[PDB]
Amino acid sequence: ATVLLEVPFSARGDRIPDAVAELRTREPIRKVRTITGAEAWLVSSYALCTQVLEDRRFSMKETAAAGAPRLNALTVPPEVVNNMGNIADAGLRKAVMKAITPKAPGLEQFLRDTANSLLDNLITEGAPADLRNDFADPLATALHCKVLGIPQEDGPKLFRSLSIAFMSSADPIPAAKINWDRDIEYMAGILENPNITTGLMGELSRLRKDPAYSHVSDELFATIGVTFFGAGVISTGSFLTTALISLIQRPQLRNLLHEKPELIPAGVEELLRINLSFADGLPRLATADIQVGDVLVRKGELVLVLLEGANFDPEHFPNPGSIELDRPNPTSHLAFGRGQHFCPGSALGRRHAQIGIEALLKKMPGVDLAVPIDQLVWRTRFQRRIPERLPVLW
Ligand code: HEM
Ligand SMILES: O=C1CN(CCCn2ccnc2)CCN1Cc1ccc(Cl)cc1
Repeated sequence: ATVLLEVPFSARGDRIPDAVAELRTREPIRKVRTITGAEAWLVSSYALCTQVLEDRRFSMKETAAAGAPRLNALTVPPEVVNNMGNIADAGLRKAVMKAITPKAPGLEQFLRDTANSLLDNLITEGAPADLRNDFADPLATALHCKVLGIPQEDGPKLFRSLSIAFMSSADPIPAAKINWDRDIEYMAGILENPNITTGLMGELSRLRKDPAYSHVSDELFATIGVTFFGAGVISTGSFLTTALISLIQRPQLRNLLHEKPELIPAGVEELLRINLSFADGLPRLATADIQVGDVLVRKGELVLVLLEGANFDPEHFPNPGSIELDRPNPTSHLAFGRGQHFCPGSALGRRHAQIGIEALLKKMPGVDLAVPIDQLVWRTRFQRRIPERLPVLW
């Protein structure tokens, strides 16, 4: 006898388990057990993943309901699971979305200058360099301090909450509440701080005092700061880290992108498609009985949308494990989700990665791992797959 198949399958972000393609072929919606002991439906084909993400009867916010089967423990107050919904309801969606585009004057120049300064410091110090802790993550943190309008010197302390905040735990995490409450207090002070006039926090600070927003709660304004910082920093630093591994392991591609940097955007789109940064499927709770493939999902059941299941599906992306810069459907991957909850930071995340890669390849065209790939240490029970350190030479 064997137990019910457990998720997640592997915390390694450098290879996809052969198991995923076997599941997709045999049982593209299959029962699994999560780390909490709950049962869930794991969806692993492009067609069924799209179906789930485009049907709002598979609800994000209802995953926070008391008593529901859970992927993992909440790390925020349950209303924050409906974060973008709350933003929309407050009339703040357009403003938030405008503040987080990479098109603000000087932002791309700031990103480039920051990337180049980080790389120059690594070059001065000498190999080996850690491209996660001393490049990708500080570039993410600096970008988000700029986007938010908060001091660069406050980035590191906000960043250090994230190794706990984005845990994927069976049980509530006491440190997550301590850091959440602290980071909320910080953002509440930022809204009252007259020096903060630019970026997302500067714009929220002004809307807070405008009559059209007089009944929006101060808790929501502070929450938007904490959540956008954390979500953006963890996602962009983690994606860039694991994309650099995929690039370094493909010297022919590295050389092509170094020689023809106009191909970087197509390259980043393929790196997005093959990315294994999300450690778990995206959770949804059924609010009705819904047919998904051969399974009738019942009301109140948990469904997990496996992004790599979709993005490595050969029926949608032929030769899925190969980076091909001339696919006819290049942006049709699910790396930023799909439907109601499609990532509002998608443009910023593309630009962060494009600029970080462009700068790396110009400064370190010989970049290579400085340890055998199997020696990377993959963070466990976390919402992202990331190596603890990424040692390189050049
Ligand atoms: C390469 C970088 C990123 C990746 C791969 C990524 C991926 C995703 C995915 C897959 C979703 C959908 C989640 C779901 O449907 O359950 C999503 C939603 C979200 N992303 Fe990102 N993201 C990135 C960058 C960012 C940035 C830079 C921000 C903010 C500054 C951000 C903020 C959010 C928010 C707030 C949502 C929820 C949207 C809603 O619920 O309507 N992300 N992202
Ligand atoms: O606002 C969101 C959106 N998330 C979408 C999936 C993760 N993600 C992050 C970036 N791109 C995708 C889910 C959770 N929350 C609430 C939340 C955000 C940030 C913190 Cl620090 C605490 C809670």
